[PDB]
Amino acid sequence: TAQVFAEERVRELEAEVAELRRQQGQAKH
Repeated sequence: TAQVFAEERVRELEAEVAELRRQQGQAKH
């Protein structure tokens, strides 16, 4: 289904954004 590979997508996308918070410095409170 469309959301089957989205589930494969999101997990990667998460990594892409979560590494970006790092570059934002103290972006997690």
